[PDB]
Amino acid sequence: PKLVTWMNNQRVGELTKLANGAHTFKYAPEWLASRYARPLSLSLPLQRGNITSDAVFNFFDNLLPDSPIVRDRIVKRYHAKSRQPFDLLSEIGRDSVGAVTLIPIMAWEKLTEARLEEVLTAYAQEKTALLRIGNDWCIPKGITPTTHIIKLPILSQSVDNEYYCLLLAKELGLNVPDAEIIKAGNVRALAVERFDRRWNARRTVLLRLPQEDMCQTFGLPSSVKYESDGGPGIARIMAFLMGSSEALKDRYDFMKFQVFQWLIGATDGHAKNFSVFIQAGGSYRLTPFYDIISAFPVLGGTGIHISDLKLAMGLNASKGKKTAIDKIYPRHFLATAKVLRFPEVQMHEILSDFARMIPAALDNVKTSLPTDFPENVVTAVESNVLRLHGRLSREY
Ligand SMILES: [Cl-]
Repeated sequence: PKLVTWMNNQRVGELTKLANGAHTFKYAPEWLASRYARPLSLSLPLQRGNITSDAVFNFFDNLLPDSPIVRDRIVKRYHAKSRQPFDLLSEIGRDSVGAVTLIPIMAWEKLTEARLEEVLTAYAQEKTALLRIGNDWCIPKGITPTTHIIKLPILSQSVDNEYYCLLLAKELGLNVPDAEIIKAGNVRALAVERFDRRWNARRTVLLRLPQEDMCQTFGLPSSVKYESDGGPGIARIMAFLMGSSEALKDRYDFMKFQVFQWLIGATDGHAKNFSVFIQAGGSYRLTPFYDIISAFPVLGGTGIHISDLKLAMGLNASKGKKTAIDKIYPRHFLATAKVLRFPEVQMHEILSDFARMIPAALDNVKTSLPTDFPENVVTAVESNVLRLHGRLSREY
């Protein structure tokens, strides 16, 4: 009951699943010997002995979708031995988030539009991935990696929503992946460029880059990804970012992203929505932001009010925490920066920058929207962002 763990062409170690169900991991000697060795996770530090803490199971479980519905689909798809994580990874672990390849050259298969449509229809929001070669979507062969995360609509306009949000984030200076709306027959999907992949200079090899999300970095199960369930919030992440190889930048970017989520009404920014690259030696830094969706297009859809929108990670408030997007003003971000030791001049710069740049960014994003982009999505997001933006322009 072993799965060999590879990081590209280098053997990292082995995941073992004992008869009693316990999961253990052991690094390979040749891996530990490298002066450039790095751990699979900050929660699984380099060592010679077997690692038996719950961090092993949690780390691997976090590589799989959180929804039980999606896991049942996976079992069905590959007739997986069971619903267990070790068994699921035995079927789909060749290409995962980050660089972890789990096994029990460069080549691919180009897909036609008809074939691409069929592949995507198969995919409780289960995402998949494909390899882009030129202007064609492809299925990679063997251990050849994918280059894009493909998402289908959830929120029937979630593909368009996320596309818009990623464009706006990029226009406002945030580190986010590029994405494109793809159409195959009657399917409309979002193809997000992966930042855990990098082509070599000659484009003959596509490499995987190690990364892990915040639940993984802290050894936590996906079940506590939300702060209300005991998961990490702004304080814990900002404290963690102090050890980043890019601390100043990462803390600034993370705080800027909290202001951005507020402006765009992104209510689902839980711990698994943030990740770090694990670099040679074991150092780490923040990866780009991702899985960005605005709740504004859902307003009025049934009964959901703007007063019902809450940030997943709350800010400081005089009497506790501040979570309602509609009640948040610059003073909450400034109070938060203070207790977290995030330079006030920097928080001001972040607020000032959004104050003068938002109006132009909203107009600029429109040119990158396809002709069939849904106007209701633009109106709902643009109108609500401008309403909140007024609170910044009034002080900054
Ligand atoms: Cl509040």
